[PDB]
Amino acid sequence: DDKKKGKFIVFEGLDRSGKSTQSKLLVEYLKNNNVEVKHLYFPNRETGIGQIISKYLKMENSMSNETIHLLFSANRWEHMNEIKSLLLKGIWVVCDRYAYSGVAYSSGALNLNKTWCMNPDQGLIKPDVVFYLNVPPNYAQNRSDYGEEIYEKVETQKKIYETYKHFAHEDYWINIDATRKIEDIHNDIVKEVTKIKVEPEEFNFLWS
Amino acid sequence: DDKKKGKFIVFEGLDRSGKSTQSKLLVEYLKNNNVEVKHLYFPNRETGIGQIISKYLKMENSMSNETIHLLFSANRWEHMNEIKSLLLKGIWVVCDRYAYSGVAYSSGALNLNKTWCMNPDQGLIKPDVVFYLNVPPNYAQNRSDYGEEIYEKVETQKKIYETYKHFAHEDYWINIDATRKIEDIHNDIVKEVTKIKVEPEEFNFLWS
Ligand SMILES: Nc1ncnc2c1ncn2[C@@H]1O[C@H](COP(=O)(O)OP(=O)(O)O)[C@@H](O)[C@H]1O
Ligand SMILES: Nc1ncnc2c1ncn2[C@@H]1O[C@H](COP(=O)(O)OP(=O)(O)O)[C@@H](O)[C@H]1O
Ligand SMILES: Cc1cn([C@H]2C[C@H](N=[N+]=[N-])[C@@H](COP(=O)(O)O)O2)c(=O)[nH]c1=O
Ligand SMILES: Cc1cn([C@H]2C[C@H](N=[N+]=[N-])[C@@H](COP(=O)(O)O)O2)c(=O)[nH]c1=O
Repeated sequence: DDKKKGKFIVFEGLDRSGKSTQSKLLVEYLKNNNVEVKHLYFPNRETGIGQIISKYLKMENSMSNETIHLLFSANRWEHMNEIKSLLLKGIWVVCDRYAYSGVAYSSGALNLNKTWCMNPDQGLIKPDVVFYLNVPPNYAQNRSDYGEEIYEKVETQKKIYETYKHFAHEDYWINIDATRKIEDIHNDIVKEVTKIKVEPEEFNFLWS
Repeated sequence: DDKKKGKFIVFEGLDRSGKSTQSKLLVEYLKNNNVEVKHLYFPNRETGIGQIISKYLKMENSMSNETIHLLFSANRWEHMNEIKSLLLKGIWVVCDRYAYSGVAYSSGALNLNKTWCMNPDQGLIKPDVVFYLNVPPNYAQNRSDYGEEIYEKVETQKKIYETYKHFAHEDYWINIDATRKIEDIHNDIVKEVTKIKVEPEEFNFLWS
């Protein structure tokens, strides 16, 4: 028996838009209602690949557009095992950033070619739902530690914001106004996650 | 002015089939007839990525099929700059292994999905010609240091040999019997490379 028992939820969004904050809250909420959950995020900067992705973002190095893109996708693929497993077991996975981030950022910030960009992530496990913490490009420039990494320039974030729309109208995509109080965002999130039916199912894969 | 002045030639083939030997010879031959040439090979195991690709082959680590595949492609992309440059300048590039190796090996040894496999290498510079040093899967098991790396098992090489055929009938593909004396292989190679017209041209990209 291999059906998919856990639930896989992804947060997406501009930089400094509260992805962590909201993923932590969703996690603790679920912990509270007795649902085993594992928090992951992407990129995972601890693996070999991650380490390279990391220097790239911190501008400790440079690499061509297509290399870093590929590196990002690879990084997700090295977690498909863990994820299938948790999900097989009934552990929900709350993830922050996934392939959506890949296409969005590469195609927006590095003028890559949307189909080209999706291609390598194609076949990755599809999540049950994506929460897009929607915020205006200039909004987050105020937050905590903005500007400390390669893509954290208003002009660039404006470019990215437009590419996120490439999923904006997709059934699993759930826009969320993220310019509000933390607990307002949190509650919308919960209301939507309760709508969910649990029930073992079959896995689905990007980009269906 | 950006037209492509050098010539780009790729050697392909099973393991221990004399790719190096023949690339060295072609290089020295060209050096002899006053043609600037830069020898490269793939994977390049010196870069960040390379280092990971390396442990993989030496079985010092493991990674999922799709990760290593992606890592291989990425590795080629980090050389598109160097290569375009040499070629722009009129430096010929003799390369040993390219995308053909990628599709061939991943799809054969790791049952990946041919289109999936080609997708990430799509857009890489197309070479002028591929010399496929054709040898039977059991032939090379005798050579120098066979078996010291992950794919060097007759049963696996048999699997790969069949996937190389995925280009076998392509105009740029040039089969070469490689079960012969070194200098016979060398001469066929030269005869074919002389056929070439030099003449600045436009670049072409896989997978056209
Ligand atoms: N709704 C909010 N209102 C005010 N500050 C916030 C809000 N959400 C996040 N922050 C703050 O902004 C910074 C970025 O939040 P974070 O969740 O780390 O963003 P992301 O994970 O999307 O990069 C943090 O210091 C956090 O405390
Ligand atoms: N035509 C040949 N006849 C006999 N031995 C060969 C021939 N070609 C290569 N070898 C030997 O086999 C080994 C593998 O050759 P190499 O060019 O390194 O293969 P590849 O680069 O394709 O892995 C080397 O030790 C080389 O000396
Ligand atoms: C996961 C992923 C992230 N990114 C970018 C988005 C983020 N922008 N910045 N800085 C950065 C990820 O770092 P943070 O998720 O910790 O904010 O990587 C990609 O370009 N492609 C990807 O596939
Ligand atoms: C360039 C490339 C090589 N390979 C394999 C072929 C070779 N098989 N072995 N062992 C190995 C490359 O090492 P050598 O080219 O030095 O023989 O990597 C791939 O699987 N994908 C690739 O994209």
